[PDB]
Amino acid sequence: SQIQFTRHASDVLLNLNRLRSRDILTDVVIVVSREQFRAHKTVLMACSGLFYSIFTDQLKRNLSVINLDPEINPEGFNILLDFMYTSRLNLREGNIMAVMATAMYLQMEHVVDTCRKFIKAS
Amino acid sequence: SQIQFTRHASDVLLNLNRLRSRDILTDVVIVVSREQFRAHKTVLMACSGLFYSIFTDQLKRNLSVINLDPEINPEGFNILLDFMYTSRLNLREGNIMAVMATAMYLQMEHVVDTCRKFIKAS
Ligand SMILES: C[C@H]1COCCN1c1cc(NC(=O)Cn2cc(-c3cc(Cl)c(O)c(C(N)=O)c3)c3c(=O)n(C)cnc32)c(Cl)cn1
Ligand SMILES: C[C@H]1COCCN1c1cc(NC(=O)Cn2cc(-c3cc(Cl)c(O)c(C(N)=O)c3)c3c(=O)n(C)cnc32)c(Cl)cn1
Repeated sequence: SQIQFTRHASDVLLNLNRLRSRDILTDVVIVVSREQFRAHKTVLMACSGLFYSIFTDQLKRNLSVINLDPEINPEGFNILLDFMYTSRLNLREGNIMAVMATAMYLQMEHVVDTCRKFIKAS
Repeated sequence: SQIQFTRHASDVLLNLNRLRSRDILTDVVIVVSREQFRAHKTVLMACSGLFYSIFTDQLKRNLSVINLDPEINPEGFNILLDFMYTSRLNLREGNIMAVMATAMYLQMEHVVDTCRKFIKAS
């Protein structure tokens, strides 16, 4: 019976992306081959089965650096990190295979399914 | 021209609330009179002008305990902390004045405006 604010979740994510853009309270650096990406672990956990499984473990929760599998494409990861913070996915014919593979690795099922839909329409 | 996921922002907030419920990566305790509330600073910053102004300051950014003004009602704060993590506001005749006052203090303008609308309809 509570009052529903339709734009609050979107507004919160926009503010989290703004915080990431200014490196404010970022607590992890994700290393993908020769590239690095700072992020908030909470957002990563909220968006990825891989990161959720990592940081819910007390063994790994305080890690400040995570090195991804060497085969992961940095642009593919960048596209998915942007998606986590914006709800928008930059899928193109030139990046679909890399994004889909990276989404599988990050355990983002709805993204992978969407990639399968993009392939089906192309 | 990116693909839009209409439910991702909502889903992310739900996962952040789930993380708060298990005290996973909470980094601040908010003390309100005789009560304490653990939260994520990033979410607080994303939702409150007060908390944004606090944690964007390097002087205060690493504070693990924030004591609110003694006049703040703990239930009023609890209602607003729940709103930050769910987009749902539990406004009732028995709590409107306390919630509105607390929202003013936390600098949550759209909430305050909504409280003014609740008063106007009551
Ligand atoms: C365990 C659940 C259920 O019971 C209550 C607790 N609860 C929970 C889960 C949390 N994190 C994740 O689920 C991590 N996680 C996020 C996505 C995810 C999320 C969003 Cl929002 C998306 O948009 C997309 C997408 N478009 O692919 C994907 C995702 C996933 O897909 N797979 C296959 C596996 N793990 C995933 C947390 Cl942090 C707290 N509680
Ligand atoms: C400075 C802005 C603009 O330029 C780019 C950077 N940018 C920004 C702002 C951030 N945080 C806040 O705005 C903190 N903040 C959140 C709300 C807020 C947010 C949501 Cl989502 C709500 O639903 C409601 C509500 N219902 O009352 C209120 C709010 C507010 O109301 N007032 C009056 C003052 N400060 C507020 C961050 Cl973290 C990063 N960047």
